[PDB]
Amino acid sequence: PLTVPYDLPLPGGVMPRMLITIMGTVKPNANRIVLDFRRGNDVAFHFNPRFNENNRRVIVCNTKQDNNWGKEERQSAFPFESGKPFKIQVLVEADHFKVAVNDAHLLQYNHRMKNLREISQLGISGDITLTSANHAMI
Ligand SMILES: OC[C@H]1O[C@@H](S[C@@H]2O[C@H](CO)[C@H](O)[C@H](n3cc(-c4cccc(F)c4)nn3)[C@H]2O)[C@H](O)[C@@H](n2cc(-c3cccc(F)c3)nn2)[C@H]1O
Ligand SMILES: [Cl-]
Repeated sequence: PLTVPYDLPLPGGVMPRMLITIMGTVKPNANRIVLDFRRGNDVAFHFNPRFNENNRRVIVCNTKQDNNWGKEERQSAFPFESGKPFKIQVLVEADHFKVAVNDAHLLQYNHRMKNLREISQLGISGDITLTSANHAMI
């Protein structure tokens, strides 16, 4: 029963073997979900499921620097469903972020902003109810 948008502190930034876990329910008639791994006002990793982009479901990933978006990465595999519970797991590794949804691998996003110690906040927003958010070293 967390309030969305929710800011999860990542003190000391991210590092290899850090695992972030987000639990919630997609609202009925959802349009999008956003997880923003922020470096101050910049976004090192934007993970953005879209439920109705031109009548299709897609995952868009990108990086924002100085208010401008970089080149998009796109994935047709879409494990979310309107009205249903979900579990997002983000594993940080030396070269990328690895994302799994409902315990199944979804995608990898290579680090563009390499100073991992400065990625100190995760913003969770969009058309969801949020149950829990945590991070641990595994
Ligand atoms: O890159 C990632 C960004 O994407 C843009 S949408 C982007 O806009 C571009 C404008 O030039 C293009 O239109 C681009 N595009 C679409 C197509 C295309 C081509 C063919 C068919 C078809 F279908 C589609 N080609 N190119 C769009 O993806 C979102 O607004 C933005 N964002 C989202 C949020 C945000 C939202 C909610 C909460 C929150 F916290 C943040 N805050 N910023 C972020 O997610
Ligand atoms: Cl969109």
